[PDB]
Amino acid sequence: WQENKSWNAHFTEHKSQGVVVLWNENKQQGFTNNLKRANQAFLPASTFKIPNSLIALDLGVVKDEHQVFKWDGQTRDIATWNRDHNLITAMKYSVVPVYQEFARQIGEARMSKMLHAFDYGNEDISGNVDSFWLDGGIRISATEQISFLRKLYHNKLHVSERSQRIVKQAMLTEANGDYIIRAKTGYSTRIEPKIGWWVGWVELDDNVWFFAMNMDMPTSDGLGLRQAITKEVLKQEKIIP
Amino acid sequence: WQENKSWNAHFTEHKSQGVVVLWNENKQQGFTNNLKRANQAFLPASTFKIPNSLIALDLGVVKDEHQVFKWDGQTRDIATWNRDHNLITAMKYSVVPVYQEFARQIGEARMSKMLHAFDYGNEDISGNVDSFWLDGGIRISATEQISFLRKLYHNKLHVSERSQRIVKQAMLTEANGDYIIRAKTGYSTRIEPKIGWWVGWVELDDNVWFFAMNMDMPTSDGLGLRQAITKEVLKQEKIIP
Ligand SMILES: *C(=O)N1C[C@H](NOS(=O)(=O)O)CC[C@H]1C(=O)NO[C@H]1CCNC1
Ligand SMILES: *C(=O)N1C[C@H](NOS(=O)(=O)O)CC[C@H]1C(=O)NO[C@H]1CCNC1
Ligand SMILES: [Cl-]
Ligand SMILES: [Co+2]
Ligand SMILES: [Co+2]
Ligand SMILES: [Co+2]
Ligand SMILES: [Co+2]
Ligand SMILES: [Co+2]
Repeated sequence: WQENKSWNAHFTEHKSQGVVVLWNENKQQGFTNNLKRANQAFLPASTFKIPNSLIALDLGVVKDEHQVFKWDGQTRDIATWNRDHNLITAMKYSVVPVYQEFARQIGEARMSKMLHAFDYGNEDISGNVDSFWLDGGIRISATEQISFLRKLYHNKLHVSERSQRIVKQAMLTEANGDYIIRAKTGYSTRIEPKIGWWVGWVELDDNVWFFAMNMDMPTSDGLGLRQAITKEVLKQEKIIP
Repeated sequence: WQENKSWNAHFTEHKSQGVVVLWNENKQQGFTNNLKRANQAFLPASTFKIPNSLIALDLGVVKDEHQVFKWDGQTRDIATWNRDHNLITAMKYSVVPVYQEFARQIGEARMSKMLHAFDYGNEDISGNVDSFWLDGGIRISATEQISFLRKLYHNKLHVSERSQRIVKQAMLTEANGDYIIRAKTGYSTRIEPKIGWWVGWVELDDNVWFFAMNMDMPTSDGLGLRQAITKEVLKQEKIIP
């Protein structure tokens, strides 16, 4: 992991603090504005929807990306959560209660064994079965998210090829004639420090660039900056126009 | 299929003639500006890359979307063809010689069986094994394109589920927070009348709209009108913003 402090310009500019980590798959070389924070492990929060999805599909808790998970009737503070969802929309709107129920169905023994198979962060599921990635013992760094995502990208995780392809579909965030981004956002707020994440990758015609970023996120006002700052860095490195 | 001739203004203002066909999946209802032309069958040209891809994957002629098809060294008139490709970039840049190599390896017997299984247009593969879809006997209408694409969407074609998912990934054209388009363009130029195609679908949170369009295309300077006219229709119908 090579250090490039000049990306801090983009954080300073927006009165923010964080790290971006990039990984050039073809050259097998990684870059970050801050080596220490790149390796600092945090609660994954909604970024956990990646592994949680893989596990739920592999075990048949989720049958496919069209199966409907009916709203439980409880109205919650994000409006999009109060309605029926499938896997695609549950990821898009980051619908926690839908993933809490997958987690209960998975159960702590299958969950722990899967997270060891995935080498996922510290591999510790201490806490409630349905919230450990929000306020429990699990921790992962920006560099460990990249390691994990690379395996997903190559269908190398110990779940079916099919589960992996479905999750990569459900990760689709943006695409045009220049690139494809598959990614997941997250916002850790239950346990200090409040931080925002975006992890995933950019597919080009002849390379892929993995990314993982996190940043201080005192309130939800600055969440747009997860993507905006990442993209500023991608632009600076000529990955996207 | 209900006729909506008001879409004609979008062809007219572009000095063009053609058909857009739309199918609302939830409601099981179709719409077109021109019922006759909707049903008129033409050579599929490069839109044939959809079934051809499925067949190549299902038979193992293509191992996966990463397999590299090396440039054969012959300089062709579309510059993006004169380089190595994989399935994703062969579709994106519509690299005919790569697909002609597939057709040759598939062979006429399996090709014909497959197209019968797909109910692909007139199911007639008469002509050269390596170009029947460009100057042979196969013909398919816009509405037949929709029928085929609905199967692919639901994984109901007689090829593996894996093949269908890989082809739907390769069709990815555009994605954002409003919609995902999976589609394939074509331009039939070898046999009159010269026509351009765009076929695929738009995925929304809660519905999918299939589309197939073709239009007269005397020269390559009107090619961007395939997408432009289609999108003006989609926007008039409030399917996309
Ligand atoms: C994930 O980290 N979640 C769920 C939502 N994810 O959105 S995000 O991917 O854009 O970051 C929102 C943040 C976080 C979460 O759980 N927030 O808490 C909920 C509980 C009530 N307030 C919202
Ligand atoms: C498909 O119909 N093809 C291949 C290319 N497709 O691009 S497009 O999908 O945007 O329509 C180009 C058009 C067409 C084709 O075969 N054209 O002819 C070839 C031979 C010489 N000119 C290129
Ligand atoms: Cl996809
Ligand atoms: Co900047
Ligand atoms: Co371990
Ligand atoms: Co340990
Ligand atoms: Co352990
Ligand atoms: Co289905």
